[PDB]
Amino acid sequence: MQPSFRIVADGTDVTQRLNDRLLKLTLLDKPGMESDSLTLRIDDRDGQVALPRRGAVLEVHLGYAGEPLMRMGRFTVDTLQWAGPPDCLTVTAKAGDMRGSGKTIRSGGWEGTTLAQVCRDVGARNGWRVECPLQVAIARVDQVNESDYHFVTRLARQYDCTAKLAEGMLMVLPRQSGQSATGRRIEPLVLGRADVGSFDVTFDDRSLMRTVKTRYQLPVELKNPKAPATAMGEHVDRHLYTSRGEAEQAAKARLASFSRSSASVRLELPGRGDLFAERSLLLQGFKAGIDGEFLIDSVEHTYSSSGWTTVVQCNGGR
Amino acid sequence: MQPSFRIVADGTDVTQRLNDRLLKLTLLDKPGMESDSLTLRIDDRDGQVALPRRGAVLEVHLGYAGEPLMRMGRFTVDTLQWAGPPDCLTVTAKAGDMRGSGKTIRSGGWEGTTLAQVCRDVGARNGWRVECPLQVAIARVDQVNESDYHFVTRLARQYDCTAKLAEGMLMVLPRQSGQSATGRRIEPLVLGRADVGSFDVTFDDRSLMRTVKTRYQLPVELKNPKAPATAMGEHVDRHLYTSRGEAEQAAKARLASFSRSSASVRLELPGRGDLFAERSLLLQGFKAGIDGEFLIDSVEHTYSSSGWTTVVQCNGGR
Amino acid sequence: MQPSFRIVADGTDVTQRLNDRLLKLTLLDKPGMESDSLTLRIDDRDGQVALPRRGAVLEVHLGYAGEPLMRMGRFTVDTLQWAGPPDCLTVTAKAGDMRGSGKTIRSGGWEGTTLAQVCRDVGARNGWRVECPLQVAIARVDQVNESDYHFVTRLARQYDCTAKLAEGMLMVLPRQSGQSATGRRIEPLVLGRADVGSFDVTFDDRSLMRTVKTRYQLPVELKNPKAPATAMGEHVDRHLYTSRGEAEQAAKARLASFSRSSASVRLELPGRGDLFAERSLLLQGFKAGIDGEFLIDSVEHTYSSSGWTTVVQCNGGR
Repeated sequence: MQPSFRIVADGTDVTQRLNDRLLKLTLLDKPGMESDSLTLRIDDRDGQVALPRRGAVLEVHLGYAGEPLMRMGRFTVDTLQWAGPPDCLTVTAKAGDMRGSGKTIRSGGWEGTTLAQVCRDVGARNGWRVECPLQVAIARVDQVNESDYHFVTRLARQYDCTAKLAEGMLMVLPRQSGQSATGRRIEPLVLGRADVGSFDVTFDDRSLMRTVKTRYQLPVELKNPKAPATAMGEHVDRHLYTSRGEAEQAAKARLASFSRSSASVRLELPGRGDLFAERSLLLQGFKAGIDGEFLIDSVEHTYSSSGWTTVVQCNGGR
Repeated sequence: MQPSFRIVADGTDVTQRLNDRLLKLTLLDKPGMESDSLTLRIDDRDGQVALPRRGAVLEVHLGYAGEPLMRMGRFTVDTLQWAGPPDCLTVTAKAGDMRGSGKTIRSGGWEGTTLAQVCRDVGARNGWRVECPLQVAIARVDQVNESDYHFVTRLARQYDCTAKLAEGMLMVLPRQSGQSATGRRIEPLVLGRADVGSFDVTFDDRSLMRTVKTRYQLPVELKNPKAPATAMGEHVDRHLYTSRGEAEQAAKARLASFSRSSASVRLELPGRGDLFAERSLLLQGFKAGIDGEFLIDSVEHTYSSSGWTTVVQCNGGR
Repeated sequence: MQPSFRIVADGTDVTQRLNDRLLKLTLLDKPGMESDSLTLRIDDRDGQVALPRRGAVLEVHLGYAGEPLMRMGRFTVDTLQWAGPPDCLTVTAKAGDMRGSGKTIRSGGWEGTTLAQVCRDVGARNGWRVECPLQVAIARVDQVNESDYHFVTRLARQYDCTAKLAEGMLMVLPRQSGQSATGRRIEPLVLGRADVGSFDVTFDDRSLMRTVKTRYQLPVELKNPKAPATAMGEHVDRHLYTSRGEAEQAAKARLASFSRSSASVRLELPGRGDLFAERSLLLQGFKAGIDGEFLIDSVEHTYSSSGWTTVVQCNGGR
């Protein structure tokens, strides 16, 4: 049991003095509303570590000494702090390598003959946009007049692409891939009582759907699902906004976002590195209404003076 | 001095093992924005308490052993949690018995010949709506074109019925009764120094009205009160939204909601159970500008390993 | 080293018993969104200090005993609290003397021939408005149709005058003067390592502009700056709202509000009283990318049982 780390800087970030002078770490794997985020805390002997390149690519490997290190991601430095008497730092770093916190704010609008989530990310984001090679494997028949009027281009994925017209979208910024949820890639795990430090296995019935109904064009109708993984309920009818042709099948989007809050674990673990936001967990060795699949929201790998606390949050993956 | 409790489950919630395995409690009596809320914390001897019926009616009685227990309310379980090493629970439960967190989201719109707060709750909520037998004793002449366009039916009480067109409304979800404030029922009390644990007797002059002026139909006028329980002020003119015929007398609504923040106590007590959100307090035994009536906002009855902390918050009841 | 204080009440607030019975203090010097704020904490020997005049003018002097006291400001009491067993108070007080938390809510609209920030504060706020003698030294050619439709008159400075059409505005409520930033008055200082208790020297690249582009009238164009004190960037294009003639030069407003978050120190000091929101700091004796000018956001002078903690926050003053 001995954690180690390899911070590949690919240049003159610091002259590999980060191996000597770390104090803590955090990580994330967030599909929702944010990217990943390194944190560093670096000593000073009255000034030894210069302010690094704000926009330097960092490659991070974690794991134990005497074991092969896991793929952890690649990062680019955005924000920097300092401290008082101990002279700390917080060299934080976000996901995208070729584009970090710059050159992503070129927006526009699309025409009617644009197949959505093909002509939005595969066919539109390759012409020097937010993050180029990310793709969506949804290729449904979409010939609706659709455009971003004026949205921030990382909120333009949210107001029209990957939250409202999601139908389960991930928009995970690292590794340049925004997929859907419910397990596009075959990765199971097994957890028990003899692995886990703590829990928060919550449940909500404020956010139970029983039906999901949407809105259509004015010349206004609705198409609904009738079993949101529950048979104990009869009727719930909720509406937020209108639509033209997008919510003809995007009632499946609200099947997720209310039932993702229906069951949510938050369990702490010592260091594995076998934990990502696209993998499902089989929480074995628990009580009656807990055992089952859970899609992992976020994994928070940390160093400290204590070790690893890889906090894993999840949603109800049915 | 010995607190006791009777949790009547009226079914197979748990087989009365809750009498053996509690750890804490909370309660509320909230007129504003929420219902009441039980909390429970229940042991596990590596799994003894199964996950209860999410929607089981619970009747709660509190008080001391050797005294008659007080009416505390009836509750239906919505949310459930867990914990780490000690294996806790939070079996929380909201107000309404026949309708808890389900089957309340059927909305609609009304016509012009609808007397407001009679044809809204007495004459509209009896046809299988949010919570059926709750009534409003305001029967004023209201022949205005009024309708909910699309509101959540518990926010439809707030955006159009019991906050904007309130004139003092309570909308207290337990016991199926949403009344007005300023004491429709004759219940006084007396408190002193020898009863109370702590205080927070706040005051605000950021939210002092001196007049209250509203808006009318376009073919726009205003009718105002000139003494919001103060004579030290001269002029304050505030407007938020327009109205058709509702704010002809709903300038009395803003007389409350700014002067409810004018004086607000928050005093802790040991266990009584004689404290509800509809009762006025006479805080005797205090300083000069404190003694007087106070309508109770919320009462928070708790168990612990310490005992009772019945936190009582109030507003300025003039 | 002995802090002293002179609370000039100019009347029968308390009979100078505040010199005997204080416990703590806070102050502010906030240009943004708030005024200054005293706090007091006053003992009770079961009731000795009556509730003071809510609207009594207080003059505050601070500094050390044996030194001339500094100008700290004048204040008017608004909010009051109490406490539990120790019987505290929080006699808080805001900036304006002639107008505190009252008689400031008279609004209106202006015509086309109104030179902005002359006919808005110098030529409009002298007719019994929010705070009378405050002035703006910006006298640019503004013949645009401009009016407040219905804004709160302290938000009417924010939605149209000193945040959106700011171009660096301060709107500092004490001493009746709302100026622009970037040092209209010649006041430098020098700080080092041997003066300062702690730090938070943050940086942000989420809020870096590279260009700043605005919007115009419909018969829509843009005029932009191309160097927001950076040469490491190439293109950032951000838009929020349209304009008629105001954002012809108000692209300089967004040059500040994004680069004010680009560098932000927050350093604690023992008591000086030589620190105001309009003064620039020269943080000497530090590392490479820290040394330079910093416009002070806010100074927080406090008493305690420990002494002074004059927390000084700043922005990047280029």
